Amino acid sequence: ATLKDQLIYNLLKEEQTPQNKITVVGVGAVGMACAISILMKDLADELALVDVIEDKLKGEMMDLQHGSLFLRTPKIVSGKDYNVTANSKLVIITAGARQQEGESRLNLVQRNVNIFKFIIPNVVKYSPNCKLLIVSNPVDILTYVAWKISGFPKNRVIGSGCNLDSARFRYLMGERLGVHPLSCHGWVLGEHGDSSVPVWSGMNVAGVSLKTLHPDLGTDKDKEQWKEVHKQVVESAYEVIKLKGYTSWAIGLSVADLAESIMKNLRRVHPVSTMIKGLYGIKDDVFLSVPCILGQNGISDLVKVTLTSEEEARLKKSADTLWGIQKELQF
Amino acid sequence: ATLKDQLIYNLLKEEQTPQNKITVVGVGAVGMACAISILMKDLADELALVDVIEDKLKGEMMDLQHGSLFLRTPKIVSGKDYNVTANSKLVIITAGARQQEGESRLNLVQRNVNIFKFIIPNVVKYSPNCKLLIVSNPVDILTYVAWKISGFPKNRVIGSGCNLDSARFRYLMGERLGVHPLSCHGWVLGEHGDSSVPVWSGMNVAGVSLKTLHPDLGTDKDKEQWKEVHKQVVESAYEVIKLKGYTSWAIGLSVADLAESIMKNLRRVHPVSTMIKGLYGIKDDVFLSVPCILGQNGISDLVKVTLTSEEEARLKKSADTLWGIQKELQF
Amino acid sequence: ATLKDQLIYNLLKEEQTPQNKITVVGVGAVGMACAISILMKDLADELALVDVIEDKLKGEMMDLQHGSLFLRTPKIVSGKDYNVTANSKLVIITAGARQQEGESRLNLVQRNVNIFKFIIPNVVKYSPNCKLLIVSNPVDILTYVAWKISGFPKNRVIGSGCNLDSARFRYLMGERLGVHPLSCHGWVLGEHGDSSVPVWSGMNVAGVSLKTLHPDLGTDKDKEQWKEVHKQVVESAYEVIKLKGYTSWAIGLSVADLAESIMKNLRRVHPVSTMIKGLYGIKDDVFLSVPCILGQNGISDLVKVTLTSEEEARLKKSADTLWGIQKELQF
Amino acid sequence: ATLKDQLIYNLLKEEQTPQNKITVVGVGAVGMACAISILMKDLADELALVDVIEDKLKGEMMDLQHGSLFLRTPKIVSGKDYNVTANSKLVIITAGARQQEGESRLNLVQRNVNIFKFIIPNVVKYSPNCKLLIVSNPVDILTYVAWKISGFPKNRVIGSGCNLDSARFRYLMGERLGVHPLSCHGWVLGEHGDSSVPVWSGMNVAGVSLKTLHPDLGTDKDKEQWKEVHKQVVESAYEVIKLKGYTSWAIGLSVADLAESIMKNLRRVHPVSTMIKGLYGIKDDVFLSVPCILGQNGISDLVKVTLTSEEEARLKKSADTLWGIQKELQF
Ligand SMILES: NC(=O)C1=CN([C@@H]2O[C@H](COP(=O)(O)OP(=O)(O)OC[C@H]3O[C@@H](n4cnc5c(N)ncnc54)[C@H](O)[C@@H]3O)[C@@H](O)[C@H]2O)C=CC1
Ligand SMILES: NC(=O)C1=CN([C@@H]2O[C@H](COP(=O)(O)OP(=O)(O)OC[C@H]3O[C@@H](n4cnc5c(N)ncnc54)[C@H](O)[C@@H]3O)[C@@H](O)[C@H]2O)C=CC1
Ligand SMILES: NC(=O)C1=CN([C@@H]2O[C@H](COP(=O)(O)OP(=O)(O)OC[C@H]3O[C@@H](n4cnc5c(N)ncnc54)[C@H](O)[C@@H]3O)[C@@H](O)[C@H]2O)C=CC1
Ligand SMILES: NC(=O)C1=CN([C@@H]2O[C@H](COP(=O)(O)OP(=O)(O)OC[C@H]3O[C@@H](n4cnc5c(N)ncnc54)[C@H](O)[C@@H]3O)[C@@H](O)[C@H]2O)C=CC1
Repeated sequence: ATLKDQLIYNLLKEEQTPQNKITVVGVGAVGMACAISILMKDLADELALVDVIEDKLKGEMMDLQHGSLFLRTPKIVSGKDYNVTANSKLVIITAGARQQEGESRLNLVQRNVNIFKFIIPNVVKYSPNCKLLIVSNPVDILTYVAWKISGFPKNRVIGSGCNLDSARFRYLMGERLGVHPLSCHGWVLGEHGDSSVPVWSGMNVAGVSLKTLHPDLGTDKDKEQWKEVHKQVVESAYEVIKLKGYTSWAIGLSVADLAESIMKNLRRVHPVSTMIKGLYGIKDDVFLSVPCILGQNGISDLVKVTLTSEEEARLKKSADTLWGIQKELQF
Repeated sequence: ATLKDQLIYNLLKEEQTPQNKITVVGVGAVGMACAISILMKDLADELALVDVIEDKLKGEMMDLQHGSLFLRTPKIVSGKDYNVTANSKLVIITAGARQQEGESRLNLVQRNVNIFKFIIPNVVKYSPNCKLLIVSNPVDILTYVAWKISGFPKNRVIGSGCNLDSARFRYLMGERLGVHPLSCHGWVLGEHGDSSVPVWSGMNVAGVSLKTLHPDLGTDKDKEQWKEVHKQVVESAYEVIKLKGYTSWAIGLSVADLAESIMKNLRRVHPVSTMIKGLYGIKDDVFLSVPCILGQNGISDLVKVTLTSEEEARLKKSADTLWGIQKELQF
Repeated sequence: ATLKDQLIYNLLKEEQTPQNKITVVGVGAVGMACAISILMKDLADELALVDVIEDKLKGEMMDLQHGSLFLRTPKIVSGKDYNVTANSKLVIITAGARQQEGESRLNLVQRNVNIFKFIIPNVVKYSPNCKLLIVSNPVDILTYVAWKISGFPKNRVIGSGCNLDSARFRYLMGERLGVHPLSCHGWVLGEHGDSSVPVWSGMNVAGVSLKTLHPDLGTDKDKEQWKEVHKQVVESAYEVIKLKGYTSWAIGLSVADLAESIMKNLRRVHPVSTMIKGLYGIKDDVFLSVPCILGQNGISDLVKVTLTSEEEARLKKSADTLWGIQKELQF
Repeated sequence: ATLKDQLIYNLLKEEQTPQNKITVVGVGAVGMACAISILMKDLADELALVDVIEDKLKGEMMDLQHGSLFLRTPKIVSGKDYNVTANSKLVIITAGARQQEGESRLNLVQRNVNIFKFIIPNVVKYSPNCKLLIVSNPVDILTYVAWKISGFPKNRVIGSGCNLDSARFRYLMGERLGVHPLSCHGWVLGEHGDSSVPVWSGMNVAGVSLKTLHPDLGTDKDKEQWKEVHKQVVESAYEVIKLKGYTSWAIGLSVADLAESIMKNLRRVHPVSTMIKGLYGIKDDVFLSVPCILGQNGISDLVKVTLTSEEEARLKKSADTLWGIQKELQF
C-alpha cells in the first residue's frame, strides 16, 4: 500500500475536537496582528480565520501555515463559512468598515452594526459558549451591539477598550521617568479614544503616589504639563495613522495580552469595556472601560475605583453620549 | 525639583551600550514581519529599523513602541541615518526595489545592487563586526553582492536562501503524513526559488528513509507523485502572492529562527546561502543554500551532503547561471 | 549686532494686517489651478491655502513660495488650523470627497455636506465678512449648503455654477465662427452640468441675434445641429476627465475671473449660482446660475432674462430636483 | 447658405503663419506649469504641446482651450506628430524619465539621451531657427546633449540651469532680511542641484555688499550660518518633493521668466546653462550656469564674474565630473 501506511500504523480514527480554539474575524491589519501575536504566545491549539474577501483570507492562511515549523499551533484553518469556527473558546472580532471623511460617526456605526448583524449570529451558532472579545471601532458601542445581538451574559462580552490606551500611557510614563512600563503603573478608563479619563490619583512607581508627591499633577497649573501625557495617548494613534496608515502592532499585542488572561484563567486586572450600568453613576445600558478581572469565564469581577466628582462626570457624559447614539439603532 | 528627581535617585550617568542589538533594514511587509518575530522571541535588547521612507519608518517604530509593556525589548529605535544601527550583532537586509512594467530580471537586479551599494557600506561603517543576513530577492545574487561590497569574510555573510523553502517542504510532508513538520525531516538546497533541489535521499521520519521504503520517490514513475510536493513549494510563493499580494509571515518566522540560532550561539543546522566555491563541484564565487551550522560567528561549518550526479549537475547549472548574471554587474 | 540690524534700520514694529486677502480651501488639482491663476493675475496681497493632508499642503505652499521672485503677492501661507485664513475678503471652497465603488449621488453628497459642516463654520469664525465662492460638486447643492451653515446673506454666497459652462460654450461658438470667444456672446444658465439651459435667444456676435438669422437654431430641425454645441459643453467635462483624469486649468481660470470681478469691484455680469427663490418661477430655496452683477459685496444685482415656457420649465424641474435632494439632508 | 456665411463676410483666405509661437515638449507636471505660466504672461500667439501619451496630451490641450475666454493666446494646439510645432520661435523641453531608486545617475542620463535622440531631430526639422530651452534633468548634461544633436550654435541652446536655484536663494535671503526677493540680489552658479556655487562676494541689498559688512559670511566661523541658506536652496527641492511629490510651480515660473526675456528681446541677465568651454578655467565641452544676456537670439553675451580660487575650483570639478559622464555617451 501507500508510503504513509507503510511508514505509519494507525491506532486512532480520531475525533478532531479542539481543546483551546481561538477564532479571529477580519484579517485586516489588526486581525492579522492579533493572529501572529496569538500564534507566538502559544495561546491556541487551533486558530481559525474568517473574512468576506476570500483571496485575502486564503492567502493569509497559507502564509501562516507555511510558518508552521516555527510555531506550536498545530491547526490553522480559514473560511468564509462559520463552521470553521465551531467550538472556539474565544472569538475576536476585528471586522470593520473604514470611516470615510464625509461619513458621520453615526453612519459608520450603523454600517458596522449591519456587519455585526451578519457575524454575531453565525459565531454564536457554532460556538455558543465562547467569550466574545470586541476590537472593532467605535469599540464601546460595538461591544454593546455584540452583547445585544448575542444574548450572552455581560461576563462573556468584552471590549478591547482602554487596554491599549493604558499601555500607551504607561509607555509614555516610562519614557519620562527612565523606567520600564512594567514598573510604571497608571490607569486610563471610560470611553476608548478621545474621551478617555486618566486616573491621576493612582499614578505610581513602586506604590508611591505621584499625585501626593506632585499635587498639581494633571491640572493646568502643572508646571511639568502631565496632562500632555494623556493628550499624547490620544494623538499618538492619530500620528501613527498619519505616518504609516493605520495601527496594527500595538493593538495586536494588547489583544494577545487579554487572550492570555482568558485562555490561561489568570485573573489579572485589565481596563476593558464592560456593561457598566448601575455603577459610577451610570443608569443606561452602556459599555465603558473599568478594571476587570479576566479569566476562563471572561469578566468575573470589577474593581470599584474611587473617583473625583470631575472624573465621575466625564464618565457620565461619555455614557450619555454613547447612549444617545445607541438608542438610534435598529436590531 | 522635578517629579522625577523627587521620585528617583540616580547612581549612574550611563554609557548606553547595546549588548545584543539587531538591525532590520527595510520596513515593508517582510521587514516588519521579521521585526515582530524578533520582538516576540526576545532575541534583542535593542532593535533598530532603517528605511528611506521616513513616514512609514517612524510610524512603524511608534506602533511597536506602543506595545512595549507587552515586550521584553527595552529599546526600539528607527532612523534614516545609519548611526542608529551602531554596534549591531546582526543586521537583516530586507530592502529592495519593486519590478515594473517591462523590467528584465537584469534591470531589477541592477537597481537592487545599487541599493546595496548604498546600504552595505553604511552598515559596515557603524557595525563592523556584525553578521549580515540578506533576505531581498534575488537572494543568492544579492548575498553575493553584500559579501563583495562589505569585504566581510564568508562566515559573516549569510543569505536567507532555502530556509523558508525547506520549511514549506516540511509543512507539506507533514500534511501528507499526519505528523508535525518538526518531526518530518527533509532538505531543499541550492538556488532559492524555481531551481531548487529537494534531496529525497534524506527524507525521513524518525530516521526512516522514505527513499528506501519507496524507491520511486520523487521520480516520474512515482505513483504518489511526490515531485508535486516540491513543485508546490515553488508555486506556493506564487499562489500566496496572487491571493494576498505578497509574503510576510512565514519568511519573517524563518528569519527569526535563523536569528535565534545566531544570537544564542546554538549551532543548529539550517539550509542557508553561503559562498559555496570549493564545494559541490562549484568553481565560481556563487552563493547557494547548503546545510550550515549557525552560531555567534555566523556560518562556522558546513554539512557535506552526499548527492546523485543529477543533483550535483542541477547545482552546477544553477551556479553557472548565477555567475552568468553576476559577471554582468558593476561595482 | 546681526547682519540684518547692521544693514537695516527699523521704523515700524508692524501690525501685519492683510488688505486684499484670499483663501483657497482644498489643494487638489482644482484648488491649485485657482491658486496659480490668482497669483498670476495679482489679485491678492496674501494667499492662504488650507487642506487636511498636511504634506500636500506644505509642499504646494513651498513650491509657490519658491516662485516669489516672479510674483507680486508678498505673503503666501498654508495651514491646517483656520487661523491662517483670518480676514480674507474672499474664500474659495474646492474641498470635496471622491465618489467610490457603489456610492449613490446621495451618499457622496452627504459626505461632502459633512465636510462643509466642518469647513464653513471655521471659515466664518475667522473671516466673518468674506464672500464665499463655492466650487465643489455638486455645486448648486453645495452652495445652498454653505449658505445654510454660514448664515451669510444671499449676496455673499456665490457658486461657480455655469461660469465655466458658459466659457466652454463661447469657445465652441468661436470655433464654429472663426471669432474669439470674447466676441462671441452666449449664455448657459441654471443647473451646472447635464441639466443646463443654453439661452439661444441671446446668442449673438456684435449684437446680431443668431436666433433671428437662423430661426431653427438649437431645435431638432436645425440642419446645422447647434444643439450639439450645448451637448458638447456637457460632454466636454466628461471627455477631458476620461483623457487626462480630471479638470483643472479652465475651472481655475474661470474662478480667477470671478475673483477679479469681486476684488476689484468691477460689476461685471457673470452666470453664477445664486439663491434664486422669488425669481424665474422658482419657489424653493435652491441655487441656480443666472447673470449676476459681481463686485466688492458679492452679488449686488441680477439680470432678469426673458425665457420661453420650455426654458422656464427646465428651470422649474431642475429646481424641484435640487430641492428634492436638499430635503433629504441633515444639518 | 450657412449661418456663419450669413453672419460673416470673408476678405481673406488666410495663410495661417505663426508670429510668436512657443512649443512645450512633455506635458507632465513641469511642462504644464510652464504652459499655464506662458499663457498667463501672454508671451505667445500660438502654443503647441507635444507628448508620447496621447490621452494625457489631448486632455491637457482641451482643458486649456476651454479657458480661452480668459486668455489672450488665440491658438492652442497639440499632437504626437511634430508638424504641430512648425515655426516655433521657442521650444521648451520638459520630457523626461523618472529616476528610479536603484537607477544609476548614468542609466537615467542614457535613457533621457535616447529620448532626446528622438525629440531634437524632429523639433529641428520643423523649427530650424528656434531657440531651445532645456529643462529636463540632469539639465547641464541634457543641454549639452541637445546642442550636440541639434548642431545649433551655442547661443540658441539654453538650459534652465540655476535660474530657479537663484530664485530660491533670493527668496530665502528676503525671508531672513524682511525684504522682497526683487530687492535682495544674489547669484547661484555652476552645476544645477547639489554642486551649485553661491557667490557671496556679490550678495547685496541696494548695492551694499553683505560680504564686506559681515566678512565671515558663508564660511564656517559664520555665527549666523549663512551657508545654511545655500544648503536649504539644495534641500528645498528635496523637501518639496518629499512633501508633495514633485516640483512644478516654481520651475514653471522660472521658465516663463526666461521665455519673457527671449520672446520680448529684453537683454536681461539670467543664470542659465551655457557652453562654458574656454572660460572660468574649463577646457571641455561642458555646460554650466553663468550670468547670460537673454534676448531674441538666445544667449548673446556672458558676464565674466570674478571668483575666488575655491569657487573656480568647484566649477572645474563640476566640469570634470560632467565631462566624465558625457564622454561615455553614444550619438
Ligand atoms: N479598539 C482599538 O483599540 C482598535 C480598533 N481598531 C479597529 O479595527 C477595525 C479594523 O481595523 P483594520 O484591521 O486596520 O482594518 P482592515 O480594514 O484593513 O480590515 C477589516 C476587515 O474586516 C473585514 N469584513 C468586513 N465585513 C465583514 C463581514 N461581514 N464578515 C467578515 N469580515 C468582514 C474586511 O474584509 C477586512 O478584511 C476597525 O474597526 C478599526 O477601527 C483598530 C485599531 C485599534
Ligand atoms: N527569501 C525569501 O524567501 C523572501 C524574500 N523576499 C524579498 O524581500 C524583499 C522585501 O519584500 P517586501 O517587504 O514585500 O517589500 P516591501 O517592498 O513592501 O518594501 C521594501 C522596503 O525596502 C525599502 N528600501 C528600499 N531601498 C532602501 C534603501 N536604499 N535604504 C533603506 N530602505 C530601503 C522600501 O522603502 C520598502 O519599505 C523583496 O525584495 C522580496 O522579494 C520576499 C519574500 C520572501
Ligand atoms: N464647478 C466646476 O466647473 C468644477 C468643479 N469641480 C469640483 O471641485 C472639487 C475639487 O476637485 P479636485 O481638485 O480634482 O479634487 P481633489 O480631489 O484632487 O482633492 C480635493 C481636495 O479637497 C481636500 N479636502 C477634503 N476635505 C477637506 C477638509 N475637510 N478640509 C480641508 N481640505 C479638505 C482634499 O484633501 C483634496 O486635496 C470636486 O468636488 C470637483 O467635482 C471640479 C472641476 C470643475
Ligand atoms: N532643471 C530644473 O530646474 C527642473 C527640472 N525638472 C525635470 O523635468 C522633467 C519632467 O518633470 P515632470 O514634469 O515632473 O515629469 P512628468 O514625468 O510627470 O512627465 C514628463 C513627460 O515627458 C514625456 N515623454 C517621455 N518621452 C517622451 C518623448 N520621447 N517624446 C515626447 N514626450 C516624452 C512623458 O510622457 C511625460 O508626460 C524631469 O526631467 C525633471 O527632472 C523638474 C523640476 C525642475
